[PDB]
Amino acid sequence: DNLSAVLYKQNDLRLEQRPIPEPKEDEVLLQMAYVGICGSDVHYYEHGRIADFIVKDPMVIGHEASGTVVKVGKNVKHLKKGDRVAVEPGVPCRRCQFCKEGKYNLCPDLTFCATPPDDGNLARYYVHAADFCHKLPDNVSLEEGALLEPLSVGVHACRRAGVQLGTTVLVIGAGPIGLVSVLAAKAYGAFVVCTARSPRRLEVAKNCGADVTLVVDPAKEEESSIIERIRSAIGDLPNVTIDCSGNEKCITIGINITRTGGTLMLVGMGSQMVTVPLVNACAREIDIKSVFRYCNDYPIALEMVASGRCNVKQLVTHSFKLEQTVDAFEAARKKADNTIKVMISCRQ
Amino acid sequence: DNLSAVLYKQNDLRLEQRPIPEPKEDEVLLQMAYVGICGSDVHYYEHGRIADFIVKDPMVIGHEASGTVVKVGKNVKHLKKGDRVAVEPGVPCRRCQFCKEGKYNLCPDLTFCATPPDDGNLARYYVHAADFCHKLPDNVSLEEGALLEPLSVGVHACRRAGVQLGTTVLVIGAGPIGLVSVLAAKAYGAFVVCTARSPRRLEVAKNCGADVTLVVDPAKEEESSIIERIRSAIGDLPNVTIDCSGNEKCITIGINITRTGGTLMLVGMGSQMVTVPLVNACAREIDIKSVFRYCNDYPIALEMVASGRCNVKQLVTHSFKLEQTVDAFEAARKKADNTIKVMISCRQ
Amino acid sequence: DNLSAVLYKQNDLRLEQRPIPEPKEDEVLLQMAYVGICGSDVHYYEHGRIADFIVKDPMVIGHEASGTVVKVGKNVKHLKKGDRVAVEPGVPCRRCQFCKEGKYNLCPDLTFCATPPDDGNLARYYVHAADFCHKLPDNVSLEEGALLEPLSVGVHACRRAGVQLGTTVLVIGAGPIGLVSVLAAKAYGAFVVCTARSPRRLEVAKNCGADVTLVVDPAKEEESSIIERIRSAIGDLPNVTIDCSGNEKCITIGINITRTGGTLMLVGMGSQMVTVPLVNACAREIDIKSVFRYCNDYPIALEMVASGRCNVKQLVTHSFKLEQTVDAFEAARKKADNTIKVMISCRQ
Amino acid sequence: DNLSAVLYKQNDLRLEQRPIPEPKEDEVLLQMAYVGICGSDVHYYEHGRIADFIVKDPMVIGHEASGTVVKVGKNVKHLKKGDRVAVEPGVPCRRCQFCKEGKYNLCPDLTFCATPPDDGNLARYYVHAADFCHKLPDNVSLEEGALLEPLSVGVHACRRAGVQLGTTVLVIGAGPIGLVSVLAAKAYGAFVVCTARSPRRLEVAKNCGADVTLVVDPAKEEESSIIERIRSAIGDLPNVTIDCSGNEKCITIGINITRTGGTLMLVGMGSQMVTVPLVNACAREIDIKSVFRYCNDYPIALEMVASGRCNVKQLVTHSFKLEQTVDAFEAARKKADNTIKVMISCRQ
Ligand SMILES: [Zn+2]
Ligand SMILES: [Zn+2]
Ligand SMILES: [Zn+2]
Ligand SMILES: [Zn+2]
Ligand SMILES: [Zn+2]
Ligand SMILES: [Zn+2]
Ligand SMILES: [Zn+2]
Ligand SMILES: [Zn+2]
Repeated sequence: DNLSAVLYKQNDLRLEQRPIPEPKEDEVLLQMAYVGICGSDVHYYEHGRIADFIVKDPMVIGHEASGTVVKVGKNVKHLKKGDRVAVEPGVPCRRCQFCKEGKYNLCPDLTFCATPPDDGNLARYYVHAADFCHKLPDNVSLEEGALLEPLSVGVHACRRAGVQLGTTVLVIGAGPIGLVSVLAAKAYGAFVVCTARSPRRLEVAKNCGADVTLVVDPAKEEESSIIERIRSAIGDLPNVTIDCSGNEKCITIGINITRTGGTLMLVGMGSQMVTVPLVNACAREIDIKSVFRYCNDYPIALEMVASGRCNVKQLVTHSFKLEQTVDAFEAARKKADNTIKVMISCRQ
Repeated sequence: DNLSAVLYKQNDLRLEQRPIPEPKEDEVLLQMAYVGICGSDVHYYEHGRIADFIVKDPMVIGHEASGTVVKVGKNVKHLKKGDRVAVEPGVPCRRCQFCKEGKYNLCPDLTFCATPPDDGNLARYYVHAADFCHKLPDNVSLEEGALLEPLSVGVHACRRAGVQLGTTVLVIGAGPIGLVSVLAAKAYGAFVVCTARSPRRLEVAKNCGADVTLVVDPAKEEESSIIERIRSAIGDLPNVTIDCSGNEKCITIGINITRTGGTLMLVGMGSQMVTVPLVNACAREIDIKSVFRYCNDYPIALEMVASGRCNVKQLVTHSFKLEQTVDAFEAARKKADNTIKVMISCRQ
Repeated sequence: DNLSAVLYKQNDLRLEQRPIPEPKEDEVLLQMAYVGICGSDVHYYEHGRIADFIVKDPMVIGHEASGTVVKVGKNVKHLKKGDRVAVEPGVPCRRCQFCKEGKYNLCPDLTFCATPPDDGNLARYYVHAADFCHKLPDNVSLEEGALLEPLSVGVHACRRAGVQLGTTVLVIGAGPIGLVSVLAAKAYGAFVVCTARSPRRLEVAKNCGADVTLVVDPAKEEESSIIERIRSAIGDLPNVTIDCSGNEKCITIGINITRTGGTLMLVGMGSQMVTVPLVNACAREIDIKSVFRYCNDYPIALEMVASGRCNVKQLVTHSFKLEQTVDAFEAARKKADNTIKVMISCRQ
Repeated sequence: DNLSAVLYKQNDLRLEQRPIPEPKEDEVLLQMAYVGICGSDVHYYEHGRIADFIVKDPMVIGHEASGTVVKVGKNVKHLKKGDRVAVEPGVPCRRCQFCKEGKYNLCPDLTFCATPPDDGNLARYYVHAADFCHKLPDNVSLEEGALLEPLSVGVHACRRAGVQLGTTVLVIGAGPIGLVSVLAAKAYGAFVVCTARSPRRLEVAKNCGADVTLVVDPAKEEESSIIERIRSAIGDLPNVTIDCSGNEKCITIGINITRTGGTLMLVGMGSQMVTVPLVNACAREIDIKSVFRYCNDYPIALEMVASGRCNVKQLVTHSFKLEQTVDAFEAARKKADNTIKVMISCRQ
């Protein structure tokens, strides 16, 4: 009654039983409900490593989740049995200078679900620090709670860039990260332009609230005309550009289309190296800021969904049961135009 | 009695008379004293253009200056005849959103001395907006005032990075910009490490107050060992790195040696494109910020020199009279190990 | 054809002709349309002085206005004849450290319309610096443009307090300033609670979007129960309280009800001295910040009205023609429960 | 061998044995060395309560301390036996929104040494969370480490006000808090003016680095002339005023002498209520900010002492052994002109 998706090494993902975990003083036991998957899980799956972070031993996969509190540790007072929660996957050490200064996402001893060597939550049951489980209101479904993990990445990128009323935001890309950036940016009051290769997801981008959408593929069109097309579609240049592609041509465009004194947020995760025109950035004081997951963003993401400002449910294109996890990853690995977010439900 | 250094086109710099300018209501007439020169002047000189900013018509050269107030326009009340001033070369429009928001260095109608089409001040006489002429105290010489222009670039880079007590700063390069960054960073209370190719200027860097200096040449040594050498020379990684080289290997190092959550300030001015590991920056939220000249930095630079925190005079390696301007530029163009800052004196 | 409302001294407000002004190089000539009035105008009217700022000589009254461009000075390029604009009344010197740093509302040589000795715009014609006249879009009426002056005070208070998604704001008072704070705070994504004496304006506060309203009169109810009533009406304590009353009992409440680490924005303008519990503020690091008019807030106010986020037109309770100015001031002086904002139209 | 100073109730402070504490997994056992005392300890002593924080049961007194690591809990890796440390007395819950956001000094479940109901460290032995014990360098004595607690209050006040090069700081009062503010402000590069009643401590203020000192007693001289005396002693008005007195006349002065757009930091801890001219603050956007202890300030305080920027040892006017604690408190209670900081040494 605790089937779990265990990754043994590249391409060896096995669905097998695991003992049911027991909650420490400060933790809660969760009966998982939904678990979304992203490129990061897929990458661990194909190559058995997503960086210098290598899967040396079998590791439960999964980090975008929600579930119901079944049991709580002694000192847990804010959550009780039956509470529905979204799981913020990164639990920091709470004692280094990064945690004391409010930057726990940069904690060096951070334990992040499904980042070797720490087990994820694509299982029937999971134990997690209580302070990182956000109680959900009656009008927010468990599925929506699972989507708070990627929406928080968008919230984090908006907050680091200072997105607000009067900001014009250009989101490059319309895959899931680009779409949550549209949602977060619109929720923050920005005017948003969304650029992408697929006319189909630009359609979702529009339903997400993008004010202007443009079919753009820098592999086909020159950068110069892509830029003018974008400049002509709006007033001034965007003062915040969010690159969700990691692609150097897109980053070069981001740098060249961003308004003087504005910012380019890197959320994509490039190849390894990119050849870019940093000189152009300096000449107009464009700042280039990285976004790494989230920090105290979950509560805002939850408020965006709870108040009705962000429909994140429309992001789920495919749904699979835990037994079909491998099929789920395949659907995620293929990345078809009709594929946005792949979701795995866990209740038996 | 108004000899001026006029640049007609690439390599055609002529020393000739110009009429003596007349001060408008808000300006003052200056009898120039000292004018420093930098790579930017040299570049205009060799190629007749320093970007898309091309010298289409003859232009007086020079932008790092000081001088004495000779005459003042009607509405000028804070400066009077005989006052010694440092000239902040960029005068903004004072009416766009960048100027109203306190970012006048980004004003689109900024007129910067010796940036085509605006005339510089390497002449005997020069007229300039009074509010951009900073009165000097008795203990700050006119020569020191001329050096406030490049010191302000260092102040600007420190302030944009938030350099302060507890900050560890790594300055890559020991040419003039690297040296003012050392001076500004030490004046802000930072612990500074300075890296460069020439053992001779690292010697000046040390006299500037650098706490640690290292001979480093990424054209010879691998990045990996350069990094360890730097990591071993100090405690934690520098949380602020100031690249003064524009070189991609140095920027790659900057990105890889900077502490998580820290910042890489771009002050160098690269070639055109650089191949860099932006992905590595994102994985640790390193921000990359550009520094473009200065903004409300002059008064701080002046206070650093006036209070004795920064000896900028030691930066002048060569001194020439206005008549020897071409020789001055040649000394600047050659860039010998013994050459730091070349200064031209203007009083007859 | 240039009737103007001239204040000669306390209680001596005369409607008389003035010559039609002529636009300097950087100004535009406006055919006024609407002019709102506030307590500040009324106070000048009753006492002939609103501080140490005393009306020594006759002064045209009025500072919350809009109008149509009739003629433009030589160098004016962004505005042309026929353009509809909102008039930002404070024009700074553009050359002191406050203006260079982006704090022009604190400029010491600020000239503010209807603040002795500077003439206001309650006249048929008025000349004003072009960069302080904000062009209006087709869907924003001239009347709405006149209301951008008080809405900007609310925007300024929200921005100085950092109001945003997740902020809970308590606005004390439901007179005009309290109402624009509700509008601005809701436009910024905050959850808003509004407290006031009059059940009738709390009704407007609700239509303005306040999430919770409470009849509160500290002259009748003890502070302790007022607080609990407020605490019980919402979740956590408001992290931003905006006092729009200047009253010491209300400020004391603000200090005691504000969440630890939160902020109390002073926008009211007290009597002279107030007896308050600053000690209580310190014990929980409550910051107390003043709001003085606005700074680069107009464009945001305009965007709030243009995009439909703020209905400011519902604020006008009374409308009078220029000929009935004295009646307008009387309606403003009386301050009846049905009186919010009194507006004077200027077109003949 | 574990004598401890136990406060039973107002005026009943007994020196008696306590069992030697045992270190949990994350704590260390300290053999105390020095413990400074302040008004807060004295107040608990005289009235048996320092607010709504009342001493209901016997409580070990003391919170400004240092000592040597004798034993360490299992998971403690950064500190080892024999290490000399300064004890940061407030240990937060590490799980609320204040701790996650980097504001742990505002944690609601903060346990602060000698704040009922939590025991202090004026004893021979004491156990404390390891991450809140800052290792001292060879050139920083244990006595200096005990003084890092009040110096951190000064660091905290400077950082919250943004004290830096170019800041002019006015410190009102020259008791211990005023003196550490002088030290911290000078260490941050500010120009400092210090005002106080006693000519003798102004002498220490000067040795602390104050640039200007003035004998001022608002109980004798009118506010108006106190202000002019201060204005005439420096250039512009101080942009940061640090009130260390809590006295309403001093706060009124602070508000009236502070530069427009500047800040008044409240560090004193007033009576209960103060009658102040908040209206004057609003008219010039003076912000009033509270300082509550410290947050991530200890490392900076330590660096100020370790690098030689702050001589805090000169602050100790009286030294007593643990056996003479009552005499120590009496010396602190009397507050003579020759009394600054009273220190109690603990090693047998
Ligand atoms: Zn993911
Ligand atoms: Zn940590
Ligand atoms: Zn230069
Ligand atoms: Zn401008
Ligand atoms: Zn008004
Ligand atoms: Zn000004
Ligand atoms: Zn104390
Ligand atoms: Zn806490």
